Amino acid sequence: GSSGSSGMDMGNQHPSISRLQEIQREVKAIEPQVVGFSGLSDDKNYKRLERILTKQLFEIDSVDTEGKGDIQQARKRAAQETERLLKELEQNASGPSSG
Repeated sequence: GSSGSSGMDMGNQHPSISRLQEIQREVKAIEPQVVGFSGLSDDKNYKRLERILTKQLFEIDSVDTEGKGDIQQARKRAAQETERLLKELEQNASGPSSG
């Protein structure tokens, strides 16, 4: 529903957190690039967009958790987020999702 209750104090930036943070800002920085997209399903620029997500996503799965909710959550939270946009594209493109 709303995950907002956790602390954070330690001298060390997990290699998984930074990643998600480096992959999240991407899908987010491109979130609008898709929502504000305008191209048929696979026109020329549709690839890039998708590629991004596809790339970012592939990175999400690459992000190890090691059984760390803090991470697991984000990751999984990014695994769905990324795909989400991806889906949008298909729609934002011009054609319907499925019908």
